[PDB]
Amino acid sequence: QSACTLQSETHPPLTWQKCSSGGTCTQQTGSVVIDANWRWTHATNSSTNCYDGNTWSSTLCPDNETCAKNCCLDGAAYASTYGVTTSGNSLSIDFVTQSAQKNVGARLYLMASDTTYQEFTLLGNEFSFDVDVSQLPCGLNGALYFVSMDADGGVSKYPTNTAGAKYGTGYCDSQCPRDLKFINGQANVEGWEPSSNNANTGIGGHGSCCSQMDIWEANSISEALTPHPCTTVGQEICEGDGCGGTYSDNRYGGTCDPDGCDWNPYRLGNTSFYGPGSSFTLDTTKKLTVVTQFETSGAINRYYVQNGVTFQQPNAELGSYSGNELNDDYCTAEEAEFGGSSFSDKGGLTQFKKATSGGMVLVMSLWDDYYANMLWLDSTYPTNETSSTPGAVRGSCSTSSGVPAQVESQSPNAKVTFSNIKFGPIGSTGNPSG
Ligand SMILES: OC[C@H]1O[C@@H](O[C@H]2[C@H](O)[C@@H](O)[C@H](O[C@H]3[C@H](O)[C@@H](O)[C@H](O[C@H]4[C@H](O)[C@@H](O)[C@H](O)O[C@@H]4CO)O[C@@H]3CO)O[C@@H]2CO)[C@H](O)[C@@H](O)[C@@H]1O
Ligand SMILES: OC[C@H]1O[C@@H](O[C@H]2[C@H](O)[C@@H](O)[C@H](O[C@H]3[C@H](O)[C@@H](O)[C@H](O[C@H]4[C@H](O)[C@@H](O)[C@H](O)O[C@@H]4CO)O[C@@H]3CO)O[C@@H]2CO)[C@H](O)[C@@H](O)[C@@H]1O
Ligand SMILES: *[C@@H]1O[C@H](CO)[C@@H](O)[C@H](O)[C@H]1NC(C)=O
Ligand SMILES: [Co+2]
Ligand SMILES: [Co+2]
Repeated sequence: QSACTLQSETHPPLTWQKCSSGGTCTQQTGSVVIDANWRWTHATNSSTNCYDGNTWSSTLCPDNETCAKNCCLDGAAYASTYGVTTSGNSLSIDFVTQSAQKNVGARLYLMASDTTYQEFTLLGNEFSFDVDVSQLPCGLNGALYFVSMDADGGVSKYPTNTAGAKYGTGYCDSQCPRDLKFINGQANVEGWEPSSNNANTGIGGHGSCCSQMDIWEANSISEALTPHPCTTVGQEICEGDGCGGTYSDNRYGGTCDPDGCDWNPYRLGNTSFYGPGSSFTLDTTKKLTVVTQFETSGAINRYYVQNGVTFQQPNAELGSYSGNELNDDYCTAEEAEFGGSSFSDKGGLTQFKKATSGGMVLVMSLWDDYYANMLWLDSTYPTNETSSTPGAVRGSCSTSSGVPAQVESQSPNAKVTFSNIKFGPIGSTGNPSG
């Protein structure tokens, strides 16, 4: 796709701290850009939509190539249309924003410049951020994570994409998303099947795969940390069901692990660590600091801070595994206890290390789940299982919670606020900000 300018594109600024092993941190100034899927896609020479509701223009878009040639992405009114605002080192995303149309959440990328994404090399470093999940009930997810996307959003590899990072193109993740309207400079109209429950979405014949470091998938009820490996580290197109993931009938596709080696304290047995109010170690009605460290061995460590009090990731005993570090032994023990082989089949932490050794783009979003109602995160899943089934219970939400239409109607004013992002060598982000 190309870019049009009927609506100006002004990325909301966002500062973050870059810290050094020497004990100091200096401010960095970037901004955030919304993913292409949320934008208006119209004919290059008029205001005629190329995509409207959940269907493509059969005339402007008879095939993937003709569509990309005829269509462009336009600018976004961040606040009024998408409920996205920033203030210094803070970013807030509203759940439901009503303007000419209804919008649900957003997926944003941290940019280095107005035309490029900021890349982060995680291995040997740590990522810290503050988050207020107090306004996120069951069924919602204010996610913060990393994906192996190209800094230009795909422009150099696919000439037919001239919109680039400035218009949020180039997305990929471990689900090998087939819901994307443009992948590799081409539309995804061929094979498009509209969603039966979502008026704005569908699933195309192609998907976009890549490694994903799911640092934070959470709401006020549950939270998870999950690395997802892929046989090919960076962004790569996939065909139909071979894509696997949430959008295909067979989730175990040929390149990415859609499950991951997840770590949810509640799922592991500690039901008193994270939740709303004073009866939990971490009170989700108040802001908290989340720190994730990526040691060179390939293992992942984590600690939290609230009201100045520090808490390492709680210990978990699973099979022969015991501890609080997300390592090979943990992931192997989890598959043995909870079942599955997806993570190890895709190479595990060794394969995942190949992604953290290279650059990854920061993603911040707010979304509800049209495929599983966020049950895999905050409830019992599958819903027919009981607490006796190892790993079934991941949170205290009812198995009837999270229906998109219901949560959007009942909690339209829900929101998530990410702030004070700090990145640097392990042991440095706790030092004074510049
Ligand atoms: O039609 C001419 C008219 O266009 C106006 O611009 C509209 C676009 O017409 C309309 O297609 C566009 O719709 C967006 C919508 O705002 C987003 O909320 C929505 O986001 C979805 C996304 O589609 C999904 O892929 C994702 O999973 O979830 C998100 C969140 O729900 O995406 C649709 C497009 O698919 O909105 C534009 C702004 O109102 C012009 O403003 C007007 O001048 C023209 O006359
Ligand atoms: O397009 C909408 C929205 O998508 C967001 O991406 C989400 C997907 O929408 C969501 O389906 C996906 O959820 C995965 C989850 O990551 C896995 O860890 C989980 O694995 C389960 C497994 O399914 C169970 O069988 C097993 O028992 O437990 C494991 C562990 O819980 O499976 C679910 C469903 O496939 O997560 C994606 C993010 O990682 C985008 O982030 C957002 O921007 C979009 O708007
Ligand atoms: C949960 O974790 C916290 C922090 O590590 C710990 O103090 C508490 O005892 C744990 N509770 C349970 C039930 O494991
Ligand atoms: Co093809
Ligand atoms: Co270690």
